[PDB]
Amino acid sequence: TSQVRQNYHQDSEAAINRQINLELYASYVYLSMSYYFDRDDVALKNFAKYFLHQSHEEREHAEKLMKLQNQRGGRIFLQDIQKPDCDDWESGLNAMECALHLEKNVNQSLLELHKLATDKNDPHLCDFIETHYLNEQVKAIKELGDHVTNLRKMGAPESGLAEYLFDKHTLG
Amino acid sequence: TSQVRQNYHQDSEAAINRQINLELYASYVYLSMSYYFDRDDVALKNFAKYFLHQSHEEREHAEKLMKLQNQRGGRIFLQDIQKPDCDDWESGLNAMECALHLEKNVNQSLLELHKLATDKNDPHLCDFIETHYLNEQVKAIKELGDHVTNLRKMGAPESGLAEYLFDKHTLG
Amino acid sequence: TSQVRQNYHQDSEAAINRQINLELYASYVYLSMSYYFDRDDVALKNFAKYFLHQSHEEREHAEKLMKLQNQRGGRIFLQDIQKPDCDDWESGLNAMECALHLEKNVNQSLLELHKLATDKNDPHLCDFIETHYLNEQVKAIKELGDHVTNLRKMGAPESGLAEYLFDKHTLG
Amino acid sequence: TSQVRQNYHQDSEAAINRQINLELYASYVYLSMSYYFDRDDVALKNFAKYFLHQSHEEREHAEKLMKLQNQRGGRIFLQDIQKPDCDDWESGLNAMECALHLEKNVNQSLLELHKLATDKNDPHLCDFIETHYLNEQVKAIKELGDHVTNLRKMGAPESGLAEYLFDKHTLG
Amino acid sequence: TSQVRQNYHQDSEAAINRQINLELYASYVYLSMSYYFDRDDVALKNFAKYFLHQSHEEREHAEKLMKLQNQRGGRIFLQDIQKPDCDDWESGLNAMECALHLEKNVNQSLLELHKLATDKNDPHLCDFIETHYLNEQVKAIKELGDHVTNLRKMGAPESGLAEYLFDKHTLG
Amino acid sequence: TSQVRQNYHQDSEAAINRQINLELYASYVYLSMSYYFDRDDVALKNFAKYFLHQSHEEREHAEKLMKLQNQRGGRIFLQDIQKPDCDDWESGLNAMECALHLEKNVNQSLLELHKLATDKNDPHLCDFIETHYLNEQVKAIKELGDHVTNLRKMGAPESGLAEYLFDKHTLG
Repeated sequence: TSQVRQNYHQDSEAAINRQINLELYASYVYLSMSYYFDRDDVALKNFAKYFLHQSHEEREHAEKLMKLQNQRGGRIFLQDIQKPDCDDWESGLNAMECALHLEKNVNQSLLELHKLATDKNDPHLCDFIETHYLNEQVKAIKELGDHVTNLRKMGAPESGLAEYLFDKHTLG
Repeated sequence: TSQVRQNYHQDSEAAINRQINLELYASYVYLSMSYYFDRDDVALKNFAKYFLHQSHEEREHAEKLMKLQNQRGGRIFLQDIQKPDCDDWESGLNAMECALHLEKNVNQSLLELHKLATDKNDPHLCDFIETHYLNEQVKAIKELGDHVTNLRKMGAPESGLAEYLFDKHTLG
Repeated sequence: TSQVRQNYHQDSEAAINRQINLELYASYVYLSMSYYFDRDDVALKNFAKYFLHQSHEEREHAEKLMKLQNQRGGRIFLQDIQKPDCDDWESGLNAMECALHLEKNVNQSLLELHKLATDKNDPHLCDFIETHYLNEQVKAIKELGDHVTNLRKMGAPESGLAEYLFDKHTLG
Repeated sequence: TSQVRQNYHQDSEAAINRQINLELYASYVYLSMSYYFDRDDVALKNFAKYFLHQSHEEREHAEKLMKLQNQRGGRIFLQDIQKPDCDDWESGLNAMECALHLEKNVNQSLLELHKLATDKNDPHLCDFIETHYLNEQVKAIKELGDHVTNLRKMGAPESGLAEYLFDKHTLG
Repeated sequence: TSQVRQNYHQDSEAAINRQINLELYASYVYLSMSYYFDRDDVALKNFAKYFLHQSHEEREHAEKLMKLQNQRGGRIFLQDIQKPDCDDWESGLNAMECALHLEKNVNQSLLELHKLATDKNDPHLCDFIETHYLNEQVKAIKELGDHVTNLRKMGAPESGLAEYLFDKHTLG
Repeated sequence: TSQVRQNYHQDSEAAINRQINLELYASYVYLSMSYYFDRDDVALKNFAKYFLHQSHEEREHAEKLMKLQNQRGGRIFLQDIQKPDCDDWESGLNAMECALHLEKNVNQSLLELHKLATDKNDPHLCDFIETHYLNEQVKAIKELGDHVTNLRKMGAPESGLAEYLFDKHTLG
């Protein structure tokens, strides 16, 4: 047992490992989206740039948790990264939609994490999730919801002209 | 079939995809290595920083291949990222050795790739592999072989004073 | 025979001359395309600038081979520059398409030039074509394919509003 | 018929096309002369630079006429660029003499163009040739006439020393 | 056997040591020539300065192969440096001529080395020679040929005036 | 016989030629030592840097003598540079010691040279050697003697930890 562990539960340590692997998967999803728009038969250079940033930040969110797990005395245990369920992301609107579906599932895992931290009376882990992740998620779900609303009103995905300008005017 | 595909064989398009999953695997490995030294019961901050840089650079190498795939008209087909075969990396010298075994296996995959490109008479992919990857790998195999030599001559891993100073004096 | 000629085959010298005229022909073609868009009934200024640039760059590639011919001790023999097959390039999407066909035709010549050097065992003329032309050719083809995909997806050439905005947002 | 054409004759539109192709020919000859002095058995770097600049300026003159054609409502119709009559330019003097022979033939075609616009009562095309070309030619013919005088008096082409110092002291 | 050696053949390690000893021999030749022109009865400071630089660059070429050998796991085995075949370099034209004859013999050794790396399926050793040495030689052979041509047409070595202006106007 | 030779004895001239080949030998020796530590199984980058600078300096003293020889009307006659007696330099202490034995051998030669000049009554050759070589040698002998004392007292060569720190703290 670690010398720095204090009021850090076995259930809290296991759940963070599972969350580490979740962030890492989310990064592998955004990277998969990012370079689909890089294709010659897609060619939307600001969609590809938008999703390449999101994948870099999921990388960091996973790196912050593996700092936390070491900070409290727990032990990191990694798992396979499952590939994204899709290889072809259809369009820019379908891509923004599935990302919105991806950030709500990570939110749920986080609200369930914060929830275990309360049952365990772990207020630091409580305030660590509150500070670095919770508000960051709602800001992301709102941002994606704004992008999805803009594309649908502009005529996406049936109107190819609409996705072109949104790549230039909103993501540019 | 793509409109920009020219002199780009199906066997070359399949091998790049596998190589993408190989580099991403290597990135996940360094991420596992980097944060093992972040643990409170290991605590070598410049080993942890060393392998976190390598993971970002393998991330970027895989990102450079997905660009090429789209450049030549190919189609990216991703796969699961298998976890590293180890959760505990023992010591600092056992970590530099396992990265030296890693880079020589990726080098092999790049030579076999540079072969197939010669056989399919694809001298661009040949010159792509030569320019961005082959010499980068030899520079990495040589740098890891330099550290393992220094660590062993200092008394690693049995002497805890050795990996401390090497952390400070070479990796710092 | 020149004093500096070493390991430079007669067939290699002839094919370099044939590659010089082919570069100058492509320069002429981009010169035709450019001022077609300068016409008062076409009036797409950025399409006319984008193709002016590509003409000078073919002018510069042709000069780089003329420098090479004098380096290895060869002799430059010039030939007529045939006029481009078309005097009217229809639209902006037709023009981009014709450029994609052109650049793939030059690449084929460059790949057939690399094979001849490989047979002749001319490893410098090999690494010359590898370094200065092959990667450049793949980068131009990909860019003309990105454009054709965008113009097509915006409704070109049937929608005049699409070519206008692509003149402004992408090429501007 | 164009919407901008006004007081622009069919005989003047055709004559500008024939002038475009003559400038472009004068560009191909200076390019031909340029890299003849790049040859290892010639090796006169300032001659090669001198004639390379002349090649670019002919290129730019033909551009300006292609601009003019589109400005007045005409239509550009390109022809083959016939190769230079010589592949070997003998000496630095013979290259200056033949360049002087070239500019007077182009001058003749320009006066003949000026002349045709007069009978057409096309005063804008008259002043265009006057302002951009006619005085440019006379300065070029005179400077070319100055170099042929100097080279002849120094002892060219029978004294190779003479062509070397001119290449270093005048052209440098 | 070394811990970093991988796909590095015995014959290629032996050929590099023979190459190293050849580059160090070229350095001694340029150093010999350099201070010949420093002699009070020759007194060409810029010829002395030109060949001293070439002497420092051959040294650095030898240094880079000694770095390559250690990078790949091979070992450096050194041999005697044989003195130049000449102590008196006659004149400025005879020095540029024999330097030209030296660089084509070093060139051949490089092409025979690239030749060996390909039979062994060593693409890294291939591109290492390609990138650092092959194109550097062809430029040097062409430059030296340019000096040999310029000296001959000026009247060297029979005209002592000619070697003096070259010393000033080209090498200075 | 030279026009600028005055009070320069044939026995002095022959000795300078022998001293030139002795310095170049010393530069070759430091060239061997320096890339020994560059090896992946030695890997002391500062030991390698220390001896590379010593090789360039011995290269330079040999150039100052070649300048001297031409000044006094002497004629440089070069000889084969013998290879160093050893290809492997064992350790970092063994390399410092062998450098101390070399320098004292070069010193002995210079003292025998200063002597011979006094007997031929050449005070300028005396003051030359006095100024540029004698005081330099004693300083290098003392510096090398300081490095050998430190390494011995720190436990070299048996303690690999010693050679590493002295590589960092003294040579770094």
